[PDB]
Amino acid sequence: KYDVVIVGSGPIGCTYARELVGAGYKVAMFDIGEIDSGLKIGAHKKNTVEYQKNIDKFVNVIQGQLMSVSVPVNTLVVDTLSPTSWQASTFFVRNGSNPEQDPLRNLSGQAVTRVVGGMSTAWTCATPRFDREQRPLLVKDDADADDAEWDRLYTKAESYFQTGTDQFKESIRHNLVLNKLTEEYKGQRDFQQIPLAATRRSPTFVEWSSANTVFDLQNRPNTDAPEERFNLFPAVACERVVRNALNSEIESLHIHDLISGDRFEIKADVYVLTAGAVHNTQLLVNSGFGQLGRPNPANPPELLPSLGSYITEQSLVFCQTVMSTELIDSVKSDMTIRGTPGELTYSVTYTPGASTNKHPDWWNEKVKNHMMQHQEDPLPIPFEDPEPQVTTLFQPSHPWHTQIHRDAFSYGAVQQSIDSRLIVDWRFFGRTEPKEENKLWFSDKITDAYNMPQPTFDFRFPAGRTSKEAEDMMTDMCVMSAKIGGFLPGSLPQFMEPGLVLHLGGTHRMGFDEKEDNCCVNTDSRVFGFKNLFLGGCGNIPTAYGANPTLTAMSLAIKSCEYIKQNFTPSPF
Amino acid sequence: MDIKYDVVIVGSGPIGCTYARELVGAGYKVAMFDIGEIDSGLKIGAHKKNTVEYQKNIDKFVNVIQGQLMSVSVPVNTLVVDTLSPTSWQASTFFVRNGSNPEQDPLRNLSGQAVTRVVGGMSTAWTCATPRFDREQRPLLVKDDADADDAEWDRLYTKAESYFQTGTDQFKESIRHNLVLNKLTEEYKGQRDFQQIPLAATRRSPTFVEWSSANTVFDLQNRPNTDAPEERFNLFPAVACERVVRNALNSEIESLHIHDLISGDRFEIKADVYVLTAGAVHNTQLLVNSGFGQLGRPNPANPPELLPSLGSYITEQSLVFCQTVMSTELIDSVKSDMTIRGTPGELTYSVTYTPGASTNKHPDWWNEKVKNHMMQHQEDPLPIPFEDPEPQVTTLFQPSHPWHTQIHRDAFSYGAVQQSIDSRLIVDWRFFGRTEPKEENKLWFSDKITDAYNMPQPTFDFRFPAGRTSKEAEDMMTDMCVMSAKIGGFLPGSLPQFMEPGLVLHLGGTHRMGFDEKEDNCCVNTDSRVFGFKNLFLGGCGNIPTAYGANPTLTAMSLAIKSCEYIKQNFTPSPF
Amino acid sequence: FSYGAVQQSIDSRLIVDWRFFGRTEPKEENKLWFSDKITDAYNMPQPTFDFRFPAGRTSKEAEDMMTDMCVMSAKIGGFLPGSLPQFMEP
Amino acid sequence: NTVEYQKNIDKFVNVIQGQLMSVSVPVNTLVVDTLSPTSWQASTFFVRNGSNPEQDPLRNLSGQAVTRVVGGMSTAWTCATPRFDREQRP
Ligand SMILES: Cc1cc2nc3c(=O)[nH]c(=O)nc-3n(C[C@H](O)[C@H](O)[C@H](O)COP(=O)(O)OP(=O)(O)OC[C@H]3O[C@@H](n4cnc5c(N)ncnc54)[C@H](O)[C@@H]3O)c2cc1C
Ligand SMILES: Cc1cc2nc3c(=O)[nH]c(=O)nc-3n(C[C@H](O)[C@H](O)[C@H](O)COP(=O)(O)OP(=O)(O)OC[C@H]3O[C@@H](n4cnc5c(N)ncnc54)[C@H](O)[C@@H]3O)c2cc1C
Ligand SMILES: Cc1cc2nc3c(=O)[nH]c(=O)nc-3n(C[C@H](O)[C@H](O)[C@H](O)COP(=O)(O)OP(=O)(O)OC[C@H]3O[C@@H](n4cnc5c(N)ncnc54)[C@H](O)[C@@H]3O)c2cc1C
Ligand SMILES: OC[C@H]1O[C@@H](O)[C@H](F)[C@@H](O)[C@H]1O
Ligand SMILES: OC[C@H]1O[C@@H](O)[C@H](F)[C@@H](O)[C@H]1O
Repeated sequence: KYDVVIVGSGPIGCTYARELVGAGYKVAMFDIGEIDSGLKIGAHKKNTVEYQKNIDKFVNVIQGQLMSVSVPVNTLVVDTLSPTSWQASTFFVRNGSNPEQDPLRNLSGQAVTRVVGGMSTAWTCATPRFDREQRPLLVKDDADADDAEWDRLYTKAESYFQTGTDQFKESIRHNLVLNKLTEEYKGQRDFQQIPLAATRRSPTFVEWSSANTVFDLQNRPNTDAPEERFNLFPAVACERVVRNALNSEIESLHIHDLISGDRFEIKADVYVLTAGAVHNTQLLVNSGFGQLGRPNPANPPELLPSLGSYITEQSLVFCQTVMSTELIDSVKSDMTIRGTPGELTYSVTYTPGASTNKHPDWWNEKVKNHMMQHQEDPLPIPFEDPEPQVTTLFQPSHPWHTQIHRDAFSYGAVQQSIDSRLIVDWRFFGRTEPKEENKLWFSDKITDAYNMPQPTFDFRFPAGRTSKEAEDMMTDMCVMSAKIGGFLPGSLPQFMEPGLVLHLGGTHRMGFDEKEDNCCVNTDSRVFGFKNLFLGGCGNIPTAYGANPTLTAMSLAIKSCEYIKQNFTPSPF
Repeated sequence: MDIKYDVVIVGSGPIGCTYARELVGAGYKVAMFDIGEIDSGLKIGAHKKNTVEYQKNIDKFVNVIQGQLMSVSVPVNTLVVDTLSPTSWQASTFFVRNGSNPEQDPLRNLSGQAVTRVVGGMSTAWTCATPRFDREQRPLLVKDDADADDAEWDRLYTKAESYFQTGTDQFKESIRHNLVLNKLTEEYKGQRDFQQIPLAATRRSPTFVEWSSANTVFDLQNRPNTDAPEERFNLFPAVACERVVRNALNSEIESLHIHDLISGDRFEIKADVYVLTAGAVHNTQLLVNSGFGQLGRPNPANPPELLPSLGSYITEQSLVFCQTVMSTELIDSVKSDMTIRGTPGELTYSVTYTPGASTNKHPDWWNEKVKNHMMQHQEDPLPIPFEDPEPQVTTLFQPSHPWHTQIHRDAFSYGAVQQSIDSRLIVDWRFFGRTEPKEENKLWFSDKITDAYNMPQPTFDFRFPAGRTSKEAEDMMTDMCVMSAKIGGFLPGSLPQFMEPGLVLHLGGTHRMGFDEKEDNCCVNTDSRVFGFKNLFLGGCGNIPTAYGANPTLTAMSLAIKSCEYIKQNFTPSPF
Repeated sequence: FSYGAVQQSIDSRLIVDWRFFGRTEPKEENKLWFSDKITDAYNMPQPTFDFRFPAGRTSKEAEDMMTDMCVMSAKIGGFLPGSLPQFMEP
Repeated sequence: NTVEYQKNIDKFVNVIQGQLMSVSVPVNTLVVDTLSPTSWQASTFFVRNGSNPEQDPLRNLSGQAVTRVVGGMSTAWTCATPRFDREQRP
C-alpha cells in the first residue's frame, strides 16, 4: 500500500517522483525494464568516456534498446533455398510479426525502450519550448495568463532537465555554421544553440541529462533524504488498473513480477501512468478504457472514446552535408601562413585582438595550435572540436523545427571516407494535424512479448496542410543546407521511415472538455470521470507540433502534480 | 583512493577477476583499475544478455556487442568519393582521417580485431563457450611427463570450470538442440563424437539463462563488506593505466602510472605485486609504453633490451561461417510420434502421442512439448515450439578434424538480421582453425601515431602462415560445407565464407608463455611472471603460445590460477 | 539511360527524371593526356584525365543548380526513394 | 528502334552499358581480406584488369566512356538536340 504509484521510470515518471516524493508522499514506481546505466540509476548511457571518445558507436546502444512497435507480416520472396530445406507455402505469422498491421498504413519506425530511465537513457537531449502555435492551451480567453503559466512550467522543467544553451559555445564547427546561417538569413530567421539538457564537464566531455537528472531513483529514506519515501521496482510489468463499478475511481494496479513470476494487486491513493505514448494506451485499453480490437464505429466505447485516436507523428527529413571549401578556408581567415607545412620554416600566426579579425582570439588560438602541431593534416579545424548544435526554432513562416548538428542516432552505415570534421546533419521536423482516423489500436487476439494486446497503427500523414508543409520543409532543408555545403553521398535528402523520429503524441490527449475537445485527460492530466488516475507523457499533447515534445510533457506533469498536491494528503511518515 | 596496495590488477575482465578472486580470498589488499566504466546493472561486470528484455528479443543483442567493440587498427581509407558537390571541400590525397592508422598495411591486418573498454571487459557480451584444450592445442606446464602435465591441467581446468560455472546440460531438453545433435551423432557414428558446447551459464527457467561473466568469477564489490568483512578490494573504474615503471636494474616494477579519466589527475600507485590483465592487445601496449620490447616499426638492426619476443609469434584463428535452414526431413521427424486427428483449426483436431511407446523416436519430454505446441497453435505450420532454446552442439578438435566447431545460434550475428525465414529453422555454423605461431606475425606499436587514449597506436603485421595453417583452413571450410548439408541447405545471405581476419577475437601469443625466455621465444614463465622481474605478472590469452582452435578464455583462466599459486607462496599480505 | 537498379514497387506512370546540366569554365589545367608507357586495348596511348571542376563560377553554379532542381522538382512531386538528388559521377 | 525495346524500355539501359567502355579506370585499392588462406593473393595493389596506373583517382572523369560501333554513340543516345544561346556558343 502506497500513497502514489507510478508506472514507468522515464523522465516523465521521474518528474512525478521528484514532485511527489519531495512533497512527502509515499511513492512506489514500477518499471518493466531493468537497471542498466551503471550506478547512477536511469542515467544517460552516452556518459562514458569511451562512448564520447568513440561517438559513432553509440548508435548501436540506441538500436539495441529500441524494439519496433508493429512489424507487418513479411512477404519477401526467398527462392534460392536448397530444395532440401523446409519451406512454407505461405507468408505465415513468423518471428513476432503482427498480422493486424497494414504495412502501407504503419509507423514502421515507431519503437519502444524497456529499461529503467526509459528512452532518456539514450536520447539526444534537445529540449526546446513550444511557441503558442504548437502548444495546447492551459488557460482560455487569456493569452497573457496562458503564456505566464507555460513560462512558469517550462522554467521549472528546464531546471529539472538542466537545460542550457551555452554548452557548445566554443566549438569552431558550431560557430562556423551558426554565423554563416545568421548572416545569410539576417533579419529573416534567427539561429541559436539547440537548447540541450546537458552540462559540460570538460572540453571533451558533456554530461547528458536523463531521468536520473530529474530524480536519482535511489530508494528512500536514505542518508541524504531521511524523511522521504520512495521504492523503485524494476522488472515489473504493470498490466491493468482496476476500475470500480461506477467508473469513478481506480481500485488497484495489477502487476506481474517478471523475475519471481508472482502477480499482485497494489493499492495506492493516486495512480500515475507514465509508460510512454504507446504503452500507456495499451495498459488503459487492457483495463477496459476505449475499445479493444479492430476499430468498430458500430460498437462505441463505454469510456474514453477518443483514446488512441487523433495520434500525431511528425514528418522527418534528413541529410548530411560536407562543408564548403569556402567555409573551411574562412576558418583560417585571420591567419598568416608562411613556408611549407612539415618544414622548420613553417609558421602560422595571427594578430590577437584585431577588430578586423573575423574570429575571436580563442578560435584563432585553437586553429593556430592545430595547424602548427599537425602539419600533416589538411584541415584547419582541431581534432577534438565539438559538433555543431544549431537550430532556427519553429515560426509561422517556417513551421518546422530544425536541428543542424551531429546526432549519435545515425540512420545508415557510418561512412569513413569523408573527414568527420566536415560533416553536418540536418533534421527538419514537421507538425502533423490531429485527425480522428489516425489511430493506435490493440489486437484482441495477437499479443506482444509480454502477453499484452499487440499494438497496431492505422496512420497516414493527413492531406492538406500537413503534407504541404512536409514537402515545403524538405525544400527548405535543401535550400538552407546548400549555404553550408553539398549533400554527403549516402546521406542524400530524404524523408525518414514514419515514426523513426519517436515524437508520437495524442494517443491519450488532453483537452478541457472530453466530448467537445475529443480527449481523454483534462489540463491536470486527470482521466475524465476518475478521481485518482493521471496520465503523463507525449501522449497527452493534443496539438500539431514540430519541436521535440519531452520538455512540454514534463511541464504538463509539473502542473498535474500541482493538482495532486491540492487534492491528496500524504500519509504520516 | 589509497596510494599503497598489496596487489594491483589492471583490467576487470574475467582474467583480472580470477586474480582478484584468488588474491582477495587469500587476504591481500587488492586494487583493480579499469579504463572503462560500470554499466551492466547492479551486478558489477555481469553479462548484459541477462535481462528479461534481451532474452525476449535476442536478435537485438548484436547491437550491444557492436556498440562496445572498437576496432584495433583501421588502415587509411582509399574509397573514392567523386560525387561531392563542386562546392564541398574535397581531398587531394587519402590523408589520415577518422582515427585511421597510417602505419597499417591493409593487406596484412587483423581488420576484425577489436577491443572492449567496460568493467567486466568482453565477458559482458561473450558467447560463454568454454572448452578445454587437448594436448595438441595446449602448452606444456610439466616437461617430459605427459601424464603429470595432463593431471596439472585437469586440476586447473576443474577449478576454472567451477569459477565460470561451466556446464554441458543447460540445453539438454531443447528440441532443436537434440534434433541437430542426434542427426550428427548418427551421421558420424564411430567417426566423431558430438556433445553440447561446454557453456559458462546457469539455466534459471525454461526461457531464461543466466550467462556467466567476470561477475560470476568475482562480484567486483568493494571490500570489506558485510558478506566479506575481512577482505580488502577496491575497484577504480575510468582509470587508464599507462605505464609500469621499471627500476633502473630491470628486476622489479616500482609503480603503476595511472590517469584518472574523470578528474584528469595522474598518480603513481605502489604495490608489492603488479598484474596486467588488460587483454591480448592492451597488455602488450602497456608493456611497450613502459620500455619492454621495441616501440615503432620492427627493426632487427637494434634488438630490444627487454623481452625481444613481445608482440611476435601472434596467433589468430581462421573462422568459417554459414547458416542453414533445416531440412524438410528433419522438421517432419520432429512430429514423427504424434497421432493427429483431422484438420488444424477444425473441430476434431487432436494431437496426441503414447508416452513410453517403444516405437516412439523421441522421448516423452520432446513429444509433450510438440503436442502442446501443435495444439495451442494450430495456425503455425511448424512443430517446433516457439520458446524452444537454441542448439548448442560441438564436435571438439581432434587430429582428423583439427578445428573447433560450434553448431548453434550466436547472439553475435555477422550480417543484417533476416526476417523472411522462420528463426526456428536457422542454425549457425562456426568452424575455428588453429594458426601456427610465426615470428614474422606481429603486433607492434607506433612511435608517432596514438589512439583515443593517447597511447601508442596498435598495428598488425599478420598473414595466415602458408603450409599446415592454410591447408587446414581450406579443409575446415570444406568440412563445414559437407557437415552442414546433413542438417539443411545454406541460408541465402549467409553462404559459407571466411570471416574478416580477427573478428573471431581469439588473438593469442602477444606475450607468450614458456619455460625459457630464449629457447622458447617467450615473455613469461609458467607462473605467468615476466622474465627478469620479481613482481610483474601477465594474464590472458596473450600468454598462450600454441596453435589452438578452441575458444581460449578457459585456458587463460587456468594459467591465471597457476600464477596466483605462485604469488600466494612468494608474497605476504599486509596486516588488515 | 537509368543510373541505379530500376525499382519495381512504384508505378512507372508516376515517375519523372530530372537532369540539370552545368556549364564548366575552360581552364588550361584541366587536361586529357596520353601515356607514353601504358597502352589501351587497341595498343594506342592510354588516356588519362587531370580534371577538377574549377572553383569560382563553375562550382557556385553547380551547387545553385542542385538547389534549383530540388526547388523545381518539388512542384511536381517528392523524391523517389533510391533516386534522391545527387551529383553524378564526373 | 525495335518493337521489343519500345515495349520493354526498362531493358535498354543494358544496351547502353554493354557498349560504353570506361576511358580511364584507376588502379583498384579495394581490400578483399576474406579470401581462403589457400587462395593466391596480392601483396600490393598491382595493375590489374585494364586499370590505368597513370590515373589519379581523385582528379578523374570516372564516368567518361567511349563506344566503338558503327554509328558511334548515336546508336544509343537520348536524341536531345537543343541550340546554344550566345552565352554558351563560340
Ligand atoms: C534515440 C532517441 C533520441 C531522442 N531524442 C529526443 C530529443 O532530443 N528530445 C526530446 O524531446 N525527445 C527525444 N526523444 C524521445 C524522448 O526520449 C521521450 O519523449 C521521453 O523519454 C518520453 O518520456 P516518458 O517518461 O513518457 O516515456 P519513456 O522514456 O518511453 O519511459 C517509459 C517507461 O515505462 C516503461 N514501461 C513501458 N510499459 C510498461 C508497463 N506495462 N509496465 C511498467 N513499465 C512500463 C518503460 O520500460 C520505460 O522506462 C528521443 C528518443 C530516442 C530513443
Ligand atoms: C561477442 C564476443 C564473443 C566471445 N565469445 C567467447 C567464447 O564464447 N568463449 C571464449 O573463450 N571467449 C570468447 N570471447 C573472448 C573473451 O571474451 C575473451 O577472451 C576474454 O574476455 C578475455 O578476458 P581478459 O580478462 O583477458 O580480457 P578482456 O575481457 O578484454 O578485459 C580486459 C580489460 O582491461 C581493460 N583495460 C584495457 N586497457 C586498459 C588500460 N590501459 N588500463 C586499465 N584497464 C584497461 C578493459 O576495459 C577491459 O575491461 C568472446 C568475445 C566477444 C566480444
Ligand atoms: C547514352 C547516351 C546518351 C546521349 N544523349 C545525348 C543526347 O540526348 N544529346 C546529345 O547531344 N548528345 C547525347 N549523347 C552524346 C552524343 O552521343 C555524342 O556527343 C555524339 O555521338 C558524338 O558524335 P561523334 O560522331 O563526334 O562521336 P561518336 O558517336 O563517339 O562516334 C565516334 C566514332 O569513331 C570511332 N572511333 C573511335 N576511335 C577510332 C579510331 N582510332 N579509328 C577509327 N575509328 C574510331 C567509333 O568507333 C565511333 O563510331 C549521348 C551519349 C550516350 C552514350
Ligand atoms: O530519430 C529520433 C530523433 O529524436 C529526436 O528528438 C532527435 F532530436 C533527433 O535528432 C532524432 O534523434
Ligand atoms: O566472433 C566472435 C566469436 O567469439 C567466439 O569465441 C565465439 F565462440 C563465436 O561464436 C563468436 O561469437
